[PDB]
Formats: sequence, C-alpha cells, structure tokens
Amino acid sequence: NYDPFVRHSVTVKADRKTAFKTFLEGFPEWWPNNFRTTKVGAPLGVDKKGGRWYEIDEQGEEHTFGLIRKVDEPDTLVIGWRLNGFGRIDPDNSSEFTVTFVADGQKKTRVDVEHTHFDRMGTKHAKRVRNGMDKGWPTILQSFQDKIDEEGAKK
Repeated sequence: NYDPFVRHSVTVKADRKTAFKTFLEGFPEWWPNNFRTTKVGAPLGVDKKGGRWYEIDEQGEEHTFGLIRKVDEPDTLVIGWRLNGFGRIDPDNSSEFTVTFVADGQKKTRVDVEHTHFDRMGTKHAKRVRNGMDKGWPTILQSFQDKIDEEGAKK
C-alpha cells in the first residue's frame, strides 16, 4: 500500500451517522494521541463551510492536515493530504484520496480508500512523510476503530 497503490479499509461497528460525526465534528472527543487542547485537538479542526482543515489556537489557526475536494454527504468524501519536513520548501503538490462509505444492515459500516495517481510517486517521498505522519497516522486509525466500537457495540 501507499507506494504501489493506496488502499485502506476500516470497519465500523456503528452507524453511518455516528461514524461521520466522529470524523467531521467530534475533534476534541478523541484520545489516541491528542492529550492536549488548543495546539492540537481544537473545538473545530474540520471546516464544513468551504471545505478545508484548520485548528483553532489562542493566537489563531495553527496546523492543518490538508484540504477537501468535495463533500457529497456521509457517503462520498474526497480529500487531499500534505507532507512533513523541516528545512524544505512547502509541498506544492499533495496527494488525493477517495473515501467511499458502505453501509451494511445500517448497524455496521465499512469505509475504503481508492486512488491511483499520486500514490505511485512515493519512494523517496515515502521515507520523507513517514518521518512524521507515520508516527500517528496508522496508530490513530487502529485506535479509531476500537473507540467507535466501544461507543457502540462494546458498551
């Protein structure tokens, strides 16, 4: 995945609404690696007005993940992510990802990511982005599943 082709699948033990609300609304309601406020995990994060990402800090907008291409209800979501790096020119490219929501019996949900274009361009960029994003991206994904699973089926 990631380099030869981008494809990730997440299983939700809840409903279509609960899964969407915890991703586009519930920001400071997580836990995995957001043991802070203002600087990370602000009472917003996601912008459902124009279609972008922006955290709210005491001095203004701090960090951002990327931008949103289209918001076709809690069914189709297209987004674009940036990359890490310290002493490097701003990544004027970004990678696009297609998110598809599948509902199973309304009591179960499945979400997959499909794309083929800005994925097969990693290699050197792979190690570059994995030097920051990997230290939380795959970790939060696994934790998200268990979190929603608990707030639905487990509890």
